[PDB]
Amino acid sequence: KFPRVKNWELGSITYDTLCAQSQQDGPCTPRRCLGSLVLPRKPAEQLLSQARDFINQYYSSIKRSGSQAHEERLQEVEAEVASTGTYHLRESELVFGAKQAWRNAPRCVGRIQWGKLQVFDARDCSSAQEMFTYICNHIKYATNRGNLRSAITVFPQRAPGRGDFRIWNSQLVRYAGYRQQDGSVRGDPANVEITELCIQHGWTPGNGRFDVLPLLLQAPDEAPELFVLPPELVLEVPLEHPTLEWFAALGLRWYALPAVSNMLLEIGGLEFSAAPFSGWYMSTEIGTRNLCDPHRYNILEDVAVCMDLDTRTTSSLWKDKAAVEINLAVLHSFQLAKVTIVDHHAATVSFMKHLDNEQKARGGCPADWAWIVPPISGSLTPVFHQEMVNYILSPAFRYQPDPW
Amino acid sequence: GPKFPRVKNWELGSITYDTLCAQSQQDGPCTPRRCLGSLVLPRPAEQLLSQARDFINQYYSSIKRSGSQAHEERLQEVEAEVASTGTYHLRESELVFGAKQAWRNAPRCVGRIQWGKLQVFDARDCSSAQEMFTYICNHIKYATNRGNLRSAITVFPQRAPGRGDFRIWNSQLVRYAGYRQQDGSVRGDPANVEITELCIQHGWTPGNGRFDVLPLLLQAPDEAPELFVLPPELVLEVPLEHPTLEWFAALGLRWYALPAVSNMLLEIGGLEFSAAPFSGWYMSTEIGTRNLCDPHRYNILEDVAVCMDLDTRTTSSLWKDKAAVEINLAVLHSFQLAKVTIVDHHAATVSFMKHLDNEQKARGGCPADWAWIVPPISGSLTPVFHQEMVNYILSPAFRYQPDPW
Ligand code: HEM
Ligand code: HEM
Ligand SMILES: Cc1cc(N)nc(CCc2cncc([C@@H](CN)Cc3cc(C)cc(N)n3)c2)c1
Ligand SMILES: Cc1cc(N)nc(CCc2cncc([C@@H](CN)Cc3cc(C)cc(N)n3)c2)c1
Ligand SMILES: C[C@H](O)[C@H](O)[C@H]1CNc2nc(N)[nH]c(=O)c2N1
Ligand SMILES: C[C@H](O)[C@H](O)[C@H]1CNc2nc(N)[nH]c(=O)c2N1
Ligand SMILES: [Zn+2]
Repeated sequence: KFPRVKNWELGSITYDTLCAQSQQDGPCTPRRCLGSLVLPRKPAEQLLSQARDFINQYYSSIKRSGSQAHEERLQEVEAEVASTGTYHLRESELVFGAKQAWRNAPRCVGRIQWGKLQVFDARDCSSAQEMFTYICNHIKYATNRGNLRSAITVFPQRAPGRGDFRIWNSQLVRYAGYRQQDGSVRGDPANVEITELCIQHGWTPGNGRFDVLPLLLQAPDEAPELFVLPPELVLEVPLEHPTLEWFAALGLRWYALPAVSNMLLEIGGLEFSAAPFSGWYMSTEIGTRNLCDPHRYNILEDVAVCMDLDTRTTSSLWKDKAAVEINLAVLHSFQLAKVTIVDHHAATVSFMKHLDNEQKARGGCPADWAWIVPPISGSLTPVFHQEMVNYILSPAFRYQPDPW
Repeated sequence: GPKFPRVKNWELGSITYDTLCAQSQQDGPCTPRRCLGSLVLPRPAEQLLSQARDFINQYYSSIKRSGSQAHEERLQEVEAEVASTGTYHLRESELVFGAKQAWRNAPRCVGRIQWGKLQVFDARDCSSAQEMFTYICNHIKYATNRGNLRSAITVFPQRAPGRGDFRIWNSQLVRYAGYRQQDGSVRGDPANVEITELCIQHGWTPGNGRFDVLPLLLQAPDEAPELFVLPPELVLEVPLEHPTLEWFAALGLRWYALPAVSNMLLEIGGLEFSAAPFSGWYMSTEIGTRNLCDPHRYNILEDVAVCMDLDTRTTSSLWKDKAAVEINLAVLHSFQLAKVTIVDHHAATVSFMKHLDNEQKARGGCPADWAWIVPPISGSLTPVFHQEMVNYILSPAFRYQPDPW
């Protein structure tokens, strides 16, 4: 049965027929739904059918479905897998696969942009030093002085014989988190472990709240190497508020570039264990999650006290009021610094447009409602009222085990 | 590790495993192929006996008499009743247990810390629409308790072979009329357009205000539904004002005190109670965010933002967020002033986290629908946003049922 998908605000219904193209199981079963879980719990013919399916997707996308080029490409893949157990993508196929992985990413609210992705082929990378150069170019390109551009850099794929290329950091730009044996964390508590790893591999730590981490880059079967990002590469935006002057005094800042660097890109059965990608932020990621999460910088209380709100009682809605102001400060500060950012209303509106384009284009769109609805003001955005079907299509971005 | 769903709280870093899902006898809408967790409504003979046996086992476990002579006698008494009549009947204490358990089992209810404190009115002797009305009036008076709200359910006779059902036609005991206007817009609550027009068709003289309390359409078996007007002093409402924005009172907004769901089917041991209205107290975001701010409900966000002089021409001013917060504060403040029970979403979710811990120990899990439990504003400011949840159907249960018309 294809799911009927209703928008409860508008009363419109669609049917998702794209989900029939899914070949991998998600975590749910008829007995229990595990849709709110963040992470999953856990042969040549199998590779060949994913390869062929991907090759088919590619030629169908260039309208050449059945051309001489198509049949001879399938024959190449076949021959290469039969001989070697693996195969290699053409650059054009890689580009198409990377865009498709993004298009297919159920957790991404920014998929309206899926077609505009700069793909850097870094599969000719042979050392951690080279990965660093490619990463530097990526940041430079993606950052573009604040006029951010979506980009992905694709490092060599996994091979049966060897260790993976990996970037140990979960993002290219992350702030350190220094633990104190009196429990507390200075900086970003989300990055305590990668901070410790960096120090342990010989990084000299700072002691600030916003110390940019170096990269730990690992070439196959080698100790990772440490590479400090040149300060000039890392665009940061100090946070101010358009009307509250004390807000500046908070000393808050955030980096411009959200660049995920720990996910696996799977295309046609091939796996790219290092393929960092970046777009631009949606303000709530910074304002709400990174700054207000209790296990992140956790600044709600501080902002609320400065706003002189009654903090002694939840029913004064001090948290909500402070959150709004902090999100406002992020938007304003990014706008002032001329750095691309999207607010959650604009982003979700674009996502609804994306759902509509995809319905027409493919008969569905995999979407993870818990991730698409923003972390504040949920029902004030259109996506809250929109039913969504979540499923895994390939090419995909997948989580993978931490390399240590 | 353990062969059950692993459930993580990402704020605290703690893990639990849900073993309760093993008790689920009924498939939800998801498959390994695709998750439908976000859909609002996804699509007997020996069957009854098997559900009845299971329910009787639950009752006897809960009174710690499982395996006992009284337990085996009850089982036999149910089999005999079914064998000769096709149906059976619940003892009063079984109904009370079953109603509380249906609440406890309700995955979309964030208010379940209260599940043990539910007043069960047994209205299974009801035999006319007039009497349903008296019972409902009684329920409302009891539950409202002049603003000190008390959870209650009234259970009308179960569905029975051949004979028609008891149905309350209204989706809640208190609802505001929604009047379709000439221009196509709605005065009042757009949610209630259909029930409003049915009330008119069945002889109600409509008002034309934004907050007209609807009459009840009560259906006794095999009879046309009958119309009953709630005496006004029975329906407690709260005019809305804001603690600092003095003009907010001038908007003339109000909401009623008692959220009383009246169109769900209570299913206990295979028996089906098609009329079993239940009521708690509000969580403030239900009023302030959903009922007042949903674009397809009262849709007041823009009016309020304009009074607050916000910049409504750009999303990036966050005018919607600022106005929603102030509306939610007005709801909390106004109910507080009026001394009508209400719980804010921070307090509700904190208590639901406690509920989860309790149920982890009591039963090894708790079915929870994340999308419904996480409040509609400020979601990640609440502890439930960071809590993974496993959603599954247990019985006894409250279930949606089709409209009687
Ligand atoms: C262009 C601007 C973009 C915006 C505004 C955006 C928005 C978002 C947001 C808000 C999330 C949730 C992030 C979180 O909660 O931590 C996300 C997740 C994601 N997006 Fe994007 N996106 C953008 C570009 C991209 C690009 C270029 C890719 C890859 C090519 C991508 C793939 C993903 C993936 C794979 C996830 C899930 C990450 C995870 O599971 O941790 N997005 N997106
Ligand atoms: C005691 C105070 C209570 C609070 C604060 C509360 C809270 C809530 C909230 C916020 C919802 C979501 C409603 C929506 O989005 O429309 C809900 C749903 C629900 N609650 Fe409660 N609850 C309470 C008492 C009760 C009682 C007494 C029962 C039944 C005995 C109940 C059973 C339900 C059910 C079945 C739903 C799902 C309704 C649906 O799907 O439409 N709860 N609860
Ligand atoms: C490309 C892009 C654009 C944009 N606007 N935002 C992003 C952010 C992606 C992201 C960054 N850190 C963390 C996450 C988290 C959950 N918030 C997902 C996650 C979970 C776990 C267990 C590990 C991990 N590395 N990542 C996601 C990426
Ligand atoms: C007992 C109780 C306490 C409390 N605080 N709140 C409630 C509210 C219940 C409720 C009130 N209106 C509407 C709903 C809607 C979805 N928001 C659920 C729903 C959807 C549909 C399609 C049908 C139906 N009967 N019910 C649920 C009930
Ligand atoms: C437990 C829950 O799934 C988890 O907190 C999710 C909820 N929704 C999210 N949505 C986004 N965009 N990012 C997140 O990290 C999360 N976290
Ligand atoms: C599409 C989506 O399931 C729908 O809008 C849900 C989301 N979460 C909800 N949560 C609650 N508590 N109540 C609701 O009516 C809804 N609506
Ligand atoms: Zn699911």
